[PDB]
Formats: sequence, structure tokens, C-alpha cells
Amino acid sequence: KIRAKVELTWEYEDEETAKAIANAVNVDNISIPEKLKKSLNLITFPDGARVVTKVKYEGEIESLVVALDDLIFAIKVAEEVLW
Repeated sequence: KIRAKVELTWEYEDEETAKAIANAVNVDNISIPEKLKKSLNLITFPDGARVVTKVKYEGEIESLVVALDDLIFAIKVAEEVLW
């Protein structure tokens, strides 16, 4: 069992890209098993031209890695397709 607090941040040239990326990576869109989503606090918001992702999780180590791998894949694909 682990307790994790994660914050990821990155920046774009414009506010519109940050707003588009922040909306794209909503937890509702990510292929995390629905059971794992229940015990996960995941929020993404734009702050000017910057994107901020905040994760809070408590549970098994293996589920943390799954959650984070899914999130990073979603972020990377959102950047590739929308930005």
C-alpha cells in the first residue's frame, strides 16, 4: 500500500492550446479500469499557457503505475493530435 501525490506541468505558446489539452486529458476520457478510477483523484486545468495535472491516489503499488501509464499516454496522444 502507498499514498501518492503527483503534480505534472508543461507549457504552450498560447492559452487556447493549454485550454484544449487540459480539457482533453479529463479522467472520463482515459482508459483506466473504472474500479481504479473510483479510488483516484485526477484533475487537469489550464493556468494561462500552462497545463497543470494533479493526481492523488491511495492503494496498491501496481495500480499506481497502471494509473500513471494511462495518464501519460493520454497526455502524449492529446499533445500529438490536438497541439
